[PDB]
Amino acid sequence: GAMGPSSVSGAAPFSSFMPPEQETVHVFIPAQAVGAIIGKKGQHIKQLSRFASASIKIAPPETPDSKVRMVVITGPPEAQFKAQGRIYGKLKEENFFGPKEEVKLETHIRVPASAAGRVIGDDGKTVNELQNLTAAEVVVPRDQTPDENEQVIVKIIGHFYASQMAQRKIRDILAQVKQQHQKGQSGQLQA
RNA sequence: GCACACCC
Repeated sequence: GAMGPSSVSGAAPFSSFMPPEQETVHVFIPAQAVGAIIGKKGQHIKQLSRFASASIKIAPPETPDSKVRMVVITGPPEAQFKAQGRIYGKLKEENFFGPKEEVKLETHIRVPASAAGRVIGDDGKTVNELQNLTAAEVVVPRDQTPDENEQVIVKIIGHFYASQMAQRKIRDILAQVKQQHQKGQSGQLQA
C-alpha cells in the first residue's frame, strides 16, 4: 500500500441480508399530484406502509427531464391492491386525469430489456392477447431505455384493477422468460 | 390546508 496523509478511507455500512424478492414497480404520477400524494409530513404515507405491510417509497426523478415522480411500491400483490387502489384514488382526489373520467393512471413496470420484446410474444400475438386478459392498455416500446441497464419499461394505462392485474402478469412471465438459462426442453409444451 | 418523507 501507500501511507497517504489523512488519505485513509473505507466506510462499508452495507450489512444485513434483506431478500428483495418482493414485487417492485414504479407508479407514474406527475409532479402536479405526487406532492399531496405523500401527505402531511410524509406521516400517513409511511402509515400506509404499515397497514399495507409493504414498502411505500417515492422515487426521485430517474431522469432530469421527468415531469413525474414514480411511486416505488415494494410489496406482495395483497398490499399492492390497497396501495395502488388508494394511489389511483389520489388521482380522483384532485381529478387530474379527468373529472368525469374513470381513473386513467399510468403505471410503469420494469422488465428485462429482452423480456419486453418477448411479452409481445414469441409469435408477436401475445402482446395483443395480453391486453385482452389484463383489460389494460399495454404499450411496449422498442426503445424506452438502453440495454446498458439490461432493462426497459412497459407502460400500463387504464383502471387500477386492470393495471394491477397487468403488472403482475407481465412481471410473472419475466421469471419464466429468464428460465431460458436452463436451455433444454426435457419436456413438451402446448405451443 | 395542498410535498418531501421513504433507510443508518
